[PDB]
Amino acid sequence: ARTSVGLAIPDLTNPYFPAFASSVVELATLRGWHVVVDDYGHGGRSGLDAVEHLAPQVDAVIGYLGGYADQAQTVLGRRPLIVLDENPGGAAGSINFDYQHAAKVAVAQLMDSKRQHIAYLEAGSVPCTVRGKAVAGRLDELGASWSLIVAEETAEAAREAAAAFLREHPETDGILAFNDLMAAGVLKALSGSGRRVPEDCAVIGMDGIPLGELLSPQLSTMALDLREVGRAAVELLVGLLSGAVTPGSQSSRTTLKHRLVLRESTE
Amino acid sequence: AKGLVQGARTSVGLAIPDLTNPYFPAFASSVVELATLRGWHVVVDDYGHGGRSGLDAVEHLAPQVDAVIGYLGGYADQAQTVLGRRPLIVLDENPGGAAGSINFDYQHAAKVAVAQLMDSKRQHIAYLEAGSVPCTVRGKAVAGRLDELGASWSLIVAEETAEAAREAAAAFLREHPETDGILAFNDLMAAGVLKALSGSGRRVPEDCAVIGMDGIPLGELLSPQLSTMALDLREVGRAAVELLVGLLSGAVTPGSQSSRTTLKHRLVLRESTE
Ligand SMILES: OC[C@H]1O[C@@H](O[C@H]2[C@H](O)[C@@H](O)[C@@H](O)O[C@@H]2CO)[C@H](O)[C@@H](O)[C@H]1O
Ligand SMILES: OC[C@H]1O[C@@H](O[C@H]2[C@H](O)[C@@H](O)[C@@H](O)O[C@@H]2CO)[C@H](O)[C@@H](O)[C@H]1O
Repeated sequence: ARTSVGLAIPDLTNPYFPAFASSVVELATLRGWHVVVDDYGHGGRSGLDAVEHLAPQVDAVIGYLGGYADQAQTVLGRRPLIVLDENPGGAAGSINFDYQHAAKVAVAQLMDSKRQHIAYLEAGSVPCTVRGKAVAGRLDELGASWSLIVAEETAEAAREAAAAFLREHPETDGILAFNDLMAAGVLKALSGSGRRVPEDCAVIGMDGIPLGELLSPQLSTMALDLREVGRAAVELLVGLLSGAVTPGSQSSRTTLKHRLVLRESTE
Repeated sequence: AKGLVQGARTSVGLAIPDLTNPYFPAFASSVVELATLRGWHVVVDDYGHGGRSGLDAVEHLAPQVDAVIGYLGGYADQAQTVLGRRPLIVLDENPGGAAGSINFDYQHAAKVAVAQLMDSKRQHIAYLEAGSVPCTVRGKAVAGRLDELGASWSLIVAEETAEAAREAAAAFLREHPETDGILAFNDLMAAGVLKALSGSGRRVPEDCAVIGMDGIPLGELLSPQLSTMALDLREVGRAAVELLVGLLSGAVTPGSQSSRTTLKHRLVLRESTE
């Protein structure tokens, strides 16, 4: 019997997650391992439910658990859990992202284009997300005149919110979106409103999904090298299973950075 | 005791060949939605890695599932043999001995997509096939239909990616600047084509019309928005899950005519056509 790894993701509809999955599955498969994916964005299921479903079939789990790191590691006992993008707590391992760095770099690009009227579009129902608070922190630190927009995390939801906001605030000449999915919605709002990109208003996303290269204009984004993210998660898993890495230690907590990828949506 | 989750649950395996063609995540999500709402556990095996085949995915899934729904890359027959009486429902291929099958009417889709272009009086139509003469099923169906109409059309072939399709379209548009209509194998490849047309200063639809296939949500985000022969993925999922219910209940006999369902694409007109 070969090593089996559970992969838990909150949906397949946000294109980040299938790209994340594909990367992890690619590298795990080349180690000769099996991977089973549980998409839990359905029927009110949670990150904890995903882990409970997978544990009897797997020797380990990697996933976005939506807060349930502690309880999930407990369900797993001595099988390692590697959580992404959350407080690791009692999890055996962790992969996080330097949002402060990302916030800094992304704002810088808009500042370099002397953008006077900036909006940040947040995923939600004041900023609520980790990346949200970083961007807001950096914008307030610089003294930029900026506004917060909030929308559910879909393209359509982001378009509608942006479209409305542009009517109330037509001067807006720079927009940072929570992610590339929402960013695609923003672009459409600008398109529909008759504004050119980047001339009348620039747009920067976050994630670096392939979708960005197919949009018109192609989308500038704070990208994550998904080969690096997967590699980080699999090697960390190797260490934890070999015992090279002690569960819960410093050496089991990794942080990765976004790289700015400039495309057509900025000048 | 009484607080617990009750009923030992049915377990379904979903085999997909990759997660990189946006069609499959959309397909998978739909199936996981419906299955989950029946109280089923689902596991997805993306087998587009390590040289693995659809048969490998079924071998992996079998011991931990009661049934498989999947795109199997031609291993339908061998996979059902592995599964024994555990039902396999295959999509878009010759099901062989598979317990159930869902396929699509590519002739109807060909006729509707082509009608659209004829109605806009496009004079120089190209079809972009996924590949390395038309080799795919829908590919043959479209050729058949255009040959039948006496239209003067060209064939383009590329690997099934956006970039490969872009690369191939651009090369073709140079030797064939007259090109005013393009049918793409699917929406992913179409997105490459839009890029090539844009990069060649050709307006869409005005100078060239583009129609894809699949109806992935991406079409609504491209500029121009992509007209396509669309599948309702709700309906495709519903047909798969319902068929499985019939097979597991015994209401549907494995291999019977009633275990083979044919679905149809619907034309969705967006920006990319006149
Ligand atoms: O890690 C990159 C992805 O983050 C996802 O959002 C996370 C969020 O950052 C985290 O704080 C927690 O709330 O889980 C979320 C996933 O449900 C984005 O959805 C995705 O687009 C990536 O940016
Ligand atoms: O079912 C629609 C999807 O088909 C996928 O291609 C299929 C192909 O049609 C089928 O004949 C067989 O060869 O398997 C292929 C997938 O492994 C497309 O890739 C996808 O975009 C949909 O159109």
